[PDB]
Amino acid sequence: ILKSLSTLITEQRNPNSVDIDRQSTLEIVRLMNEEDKLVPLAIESCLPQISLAVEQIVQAFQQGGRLIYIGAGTSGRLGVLDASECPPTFGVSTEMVKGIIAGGECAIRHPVEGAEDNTKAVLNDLQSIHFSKNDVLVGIAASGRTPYVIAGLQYAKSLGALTISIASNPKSEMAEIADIAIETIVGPEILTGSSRLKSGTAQKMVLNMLTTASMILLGKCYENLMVDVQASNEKLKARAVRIVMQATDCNKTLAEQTLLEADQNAKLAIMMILSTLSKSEAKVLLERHQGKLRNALSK
Amino acid sequence: ILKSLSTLITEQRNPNSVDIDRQSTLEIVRLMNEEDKLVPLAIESCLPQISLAVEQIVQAFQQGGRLIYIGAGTSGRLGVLDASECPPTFGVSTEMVKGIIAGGECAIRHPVEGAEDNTKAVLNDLQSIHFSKNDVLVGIAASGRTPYVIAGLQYAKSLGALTISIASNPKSEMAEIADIAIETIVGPEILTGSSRLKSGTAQKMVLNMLTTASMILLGKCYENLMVDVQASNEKLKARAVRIVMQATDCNKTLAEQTLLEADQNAKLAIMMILSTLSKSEAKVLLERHQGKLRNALSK
Repeated sequence: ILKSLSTLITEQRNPNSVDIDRQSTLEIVRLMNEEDKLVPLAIESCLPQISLAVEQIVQAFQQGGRLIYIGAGTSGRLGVLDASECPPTFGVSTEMVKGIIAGGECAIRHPVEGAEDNTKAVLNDLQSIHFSKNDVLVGIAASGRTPYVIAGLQYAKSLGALTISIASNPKSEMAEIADIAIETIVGPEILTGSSRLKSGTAQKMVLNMLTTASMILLGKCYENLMVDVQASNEKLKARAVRIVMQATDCNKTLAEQTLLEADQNAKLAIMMILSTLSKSEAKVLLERHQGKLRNALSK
Repeated sequence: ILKSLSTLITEQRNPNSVDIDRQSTLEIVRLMNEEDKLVPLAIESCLPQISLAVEQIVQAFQQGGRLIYIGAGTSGRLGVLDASECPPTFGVSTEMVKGIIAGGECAIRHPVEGAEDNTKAVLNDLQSIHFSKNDVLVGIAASGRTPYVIAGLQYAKSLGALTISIASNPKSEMAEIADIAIETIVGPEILTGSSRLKSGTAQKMVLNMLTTASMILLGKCYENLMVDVQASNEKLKARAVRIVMQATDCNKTLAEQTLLEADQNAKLAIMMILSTLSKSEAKVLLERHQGKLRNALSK
């Protein structure tokens, strides 16, 4: 059934924490923090595989496929949490990046019995979203041995889809199945086996990179500006006008006056501000260039 | 109108990423990695305020109070994330830690028009759970000025509950309304305003400290072993045996039978074995020392 968690870094005891139940309020947090320092280092070793991951996702994005995340508990929850930010940040379809967690919606707030052992359930979760060859499955689990995720990668592989694993123990079985193996080696957790801590931080960090970088490549932003933001509150309604001014050194309320001379679409707005085109002509420029403001602005 | 935005760091541009969209794919994720490196260092400056908050929270817990997180968007989902792992890790009640997100549950997967700007609702939400003065309120917002969170903090103060603010801008209204202000200064985000990144990472590490430190101080572990684990899947089940053996040096066979007897309670099982008592007497001697496995046994 298991009995060889012994060989896994993720089940291993951290030396500098053996008397953590004895240490002080400040000793404990300092330690955790000292341990958190290791997380960005371990992402750093992983960057070239991460780069390649991104570039192949753009490719898929471009053939019309989707970025699909799978994971149990924390890993699952973090997949939904990256997928959730992509529309209001980048302006894309809510379907473009979907996070799937074992146990369905209830698993978001609380664990499900054996949800991570349910090899049949993943096959239904993936079938229900019409998972296809054009898609990319990113399988996520610190141990690299979660049956749910393992079976998920397999079906994906069997449909000829691009597969990526994100695990914390090297040479894992998820790593063997997948096409790109991302290996977050963070060392033993402060609490032995608590992958919610370091490993779930690494996982957030990669996911973030995966969506942020691909979206950049698709011209879903201009310079370092969030030109495709959905402004759905006061802060972003303001950042909107702020962003039009930042791109085009514009006086002032022309920034406002172009925003609703379309809709709050900073990208369109600055396009018809810089290129001095009509709203409809600014648009069709952008359409021919897949929304890449730098290309449509020419040169 | 509400800008104001020029002031805040969270809204500033990151000079190290002006031509990020005209950069190599290896170059983008490496930029990100570099910025991620800055995040644990930011947490390091919050170590005294963070330890301050832990102690205070250990007390409300000991007074039968609850830890309660609030936020909209990414901060909200992180709050749900942190709380969701406390029951399965530390064996406590689903009520001891609760994440509440603006927009409510419908916000768990996607944004909700202007939910972060709601003065009411935060009232409603904080009454459906009957938030009392014994309860602790943690307001999370990178900007430091989100309406929902401020309103939430005001209602908790003008009530006498302990209040904690986590934010990424110095001298934030939230930080002033609050007793303990934790201020995670993480600098400009590579994508201007995409606080789902460093600030989101910084907020995950703070919340992980608050809960993981607390539960250690309250006895939810022995040494660095995760006793109080709930065996949900085949992995944690095997790990339960691993805990009893690492703590007693007692061979696979006995540990199993003991756990089978102690209903998969590793803390009880560890107690029955080394103190050679029964489940009845181990269970009572343990509450005599408040489930602190190192007092009960020894002392």
